[PDB]
Amino acid sequence: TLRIAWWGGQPRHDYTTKVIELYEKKNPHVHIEAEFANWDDYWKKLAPMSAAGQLPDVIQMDTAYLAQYGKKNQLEDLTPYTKDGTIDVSSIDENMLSGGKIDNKLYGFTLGVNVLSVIANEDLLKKAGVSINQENWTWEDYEKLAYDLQEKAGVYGSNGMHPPDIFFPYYLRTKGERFYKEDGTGLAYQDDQLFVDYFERQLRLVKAKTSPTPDESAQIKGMEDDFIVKGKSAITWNYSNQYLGFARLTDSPLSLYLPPEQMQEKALTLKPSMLFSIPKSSEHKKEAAKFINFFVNNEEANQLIKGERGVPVSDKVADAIKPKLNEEETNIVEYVETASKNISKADPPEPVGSAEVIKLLKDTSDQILYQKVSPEKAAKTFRKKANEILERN
Ligand SMILES: C[C@@H]1O[C@@H](O)[C@H](O[C@H]2OC(C(=O)O)=C[C@H](O)[C@H]2O)[C@H](O)[C@H]1O[C@@H]1O[C@H](CO)[C@H](O)[C@H](O)[C@H]1O
Repeated sequence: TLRIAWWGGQPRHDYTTKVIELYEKKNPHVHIEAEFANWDDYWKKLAPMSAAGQLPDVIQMDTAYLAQYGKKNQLEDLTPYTKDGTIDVSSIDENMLSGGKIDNKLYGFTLGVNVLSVIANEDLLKKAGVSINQENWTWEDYEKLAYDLQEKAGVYGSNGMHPPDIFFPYYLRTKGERFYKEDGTGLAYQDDQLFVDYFERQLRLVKAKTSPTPDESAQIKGMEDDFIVKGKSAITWNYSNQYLGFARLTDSPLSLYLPPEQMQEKALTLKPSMLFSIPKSSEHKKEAAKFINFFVNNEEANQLIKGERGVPVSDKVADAIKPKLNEEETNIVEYVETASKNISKADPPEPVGSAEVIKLLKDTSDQILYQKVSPEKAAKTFRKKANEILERN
């Protein structure tokens, strides 16, 4: 019994089932049991599963949790499988796979590459009479756009920039700063005004009713109820590949735009979108590795995936599936190519303590948006606690 688990929304679950069925057709001795959840529920269910020694054989993994699992003896080093050809890396440049490495070991195999984007509903932009001039626009331009969208189109100008552990670090990079120290022992940025400026802007957007309160965001059941899909927001902040799921769930014309203020500091990164990992507890490690190889290198399988989990890490596969892509699937490839004319290498995997820092920043953001703590005070409390968490590693 080969257990395979991932996070995502309905569009991802639909074709992943077909990829699994295709693997079983080609390998009829294999019976796969699939397990899936949305992002939040996925990590919540995975943690006590790992404590019980019951992780699935193939785990969809994120860089933000790679060290949390890999430095706590949960994950198998995949390097033997790349060395003996079980997972073929001949068409994968090793620089893409390094997003799954912790020090010397390969704890996750990168499945794709993506780039942060501002995704917009073109019909709602037109309703408000507004446009995005993506090459050069500023955070101030974005805030004005969000007010224009609420005042003139009656919709949000932000989906919430959720979660803060993605978009506050993006803001830091637009200002030439960094969230984590390279050694992982504390926060890199030293000027609390950066935190204050970011969360003051979030508070203004919420108070102007152009961005959701935490209680509204918590109501979102699954991807079909996300703001961009229901038309409650004209704007959503997501990775390039996530455009595809949205485009399959709404008829509205959606576009990918470069986020504000990426130009000067090359704030965007070519990020490992997600990974597959194998737990040390697995009784089917070789079969799990063979499934990973199939997922990344099989062209037929990738004609079902169509970049929904990121641009394929195999250049051979990524170019071979381009003729199969339709307009919306091609829009993502075009966006990544455009962003890549001014982009940075991804930062290494997040340090141990990332999982606790993520929740700390979400909790702190909630308190700011409910006006229970000022951004000035929260900057200080966040730094103190984040550094207490990180100094353990
Ligand atoms: C922007 C959010 O970043 C991460 O919290 C997480 O991204 C991971 O998943 C995916 C993916 O599922 O394709 C790509 C990234 O490379 C991963 O690190 C979230 O999934 C991601 O976006 C969330 O998307 C949902 C979509 O319904 C909501 O819009 C939610 O508010 C976003 O946080």
